[PDB]
Amino acid sequence: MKIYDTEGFPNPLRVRIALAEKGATDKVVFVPVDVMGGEHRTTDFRAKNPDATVPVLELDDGTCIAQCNAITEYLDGVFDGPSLTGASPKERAVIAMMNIRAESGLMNAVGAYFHHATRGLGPDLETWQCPDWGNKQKEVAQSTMAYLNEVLAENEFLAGDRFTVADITAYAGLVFAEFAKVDIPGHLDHLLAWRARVAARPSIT
Amino acid sequence: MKIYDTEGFPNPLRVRIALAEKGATDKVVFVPVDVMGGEHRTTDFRAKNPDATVPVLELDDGTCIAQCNAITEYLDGVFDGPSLTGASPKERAVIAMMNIRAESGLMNAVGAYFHHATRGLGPDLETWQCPDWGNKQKEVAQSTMAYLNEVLAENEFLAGDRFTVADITAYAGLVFAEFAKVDIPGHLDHLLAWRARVAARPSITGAENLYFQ
Repeated sequence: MKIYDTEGFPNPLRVRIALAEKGATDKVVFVPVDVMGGEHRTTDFRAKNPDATVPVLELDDGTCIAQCNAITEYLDGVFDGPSLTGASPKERAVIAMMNIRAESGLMNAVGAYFHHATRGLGPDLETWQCPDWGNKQKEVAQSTMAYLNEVLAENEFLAGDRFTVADITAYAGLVFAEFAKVDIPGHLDHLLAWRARVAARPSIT
Repeated sequence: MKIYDTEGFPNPLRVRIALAEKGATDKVVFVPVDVMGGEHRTTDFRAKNPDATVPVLELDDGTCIAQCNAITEYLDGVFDGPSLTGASPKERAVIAMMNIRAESGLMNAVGAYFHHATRGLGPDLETWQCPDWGNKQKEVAQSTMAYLNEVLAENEFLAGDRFTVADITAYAGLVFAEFAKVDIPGHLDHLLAWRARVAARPSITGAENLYFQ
């Protein structure tokens, strides 16, 4: 197993947290990809991943899996320990639902603000920008923060009483929010308490 | 099991196709939701689904599952027959990857065009638009069609040799593209051949039109 990624980027972070949760950090080789230098856009990399994104998981049979959720699915399945994606149809459905609320409402909404409404990665990489869309997505991010705060008033973690991929996604979303200077409203006590608990997990520290 | 949905909308279609594939249509009670009248946006409905979307799958214990992929996960898991979401870690991962390419690149891309760059559902429902985004997303949709055509040259279905959720998502995306008047380039022979074979499946009526009033 090889993971092609870029240290310091939030999607690669998600996969590194998942891998640590599965106790499998040492079971992969990490291969740096120079995103800032456009390596992810080259024809060699596009052959692995037509999305031209990092991270990419490449198996020993040449299969290349892209996207955080798909990668987490694989890692969750082949390694033991608690189930990040769920162990029954109900649990898998609930986790999936909550993970997508985090991903679309926070992670990708902050992303859209960063990449569209700020300089983002600079003009070489941000080849078309729509700042109106980006600024709206910052609002979506903040409304999602408030929703997750409500969930976390009644639940230890996003999907119930156990840590799952939904928590990893939301956590990375908050880290990304801070980097992008999207304010996390200070009255969201439950979200902030959950954040400190998650940040203290050994997979993240 | 209850499914709250709206005939003629493409995300409800995806769930109805998956239910039929799992041979479970008769296990659910369908409850109509009047999206054109704003029912999905009310307080009662938002308590079931804070996303304010259809379809919503309400289990007998009251658990409400929203989003097509989560609902499909539930249905694929509980019922037997072929595995729409995969039966090994590698297959699950490949199907997920292809399903998200179809969903983000085609289904949601056509959706963004429709709701942002056209009149969409009309001004009572389309409360804010960003037409520049919508137009960019039509381009994304057409690029995705070309990509799927290349996949389908080498694979019978999107994820390999079996029909999966990825095919459902892509099929609904093409139906949506036609409704929205996003042209499917006529030279994409593999995509078109796949589409005809999918449409003929007994889970898919083939008559089914998207529509709203």
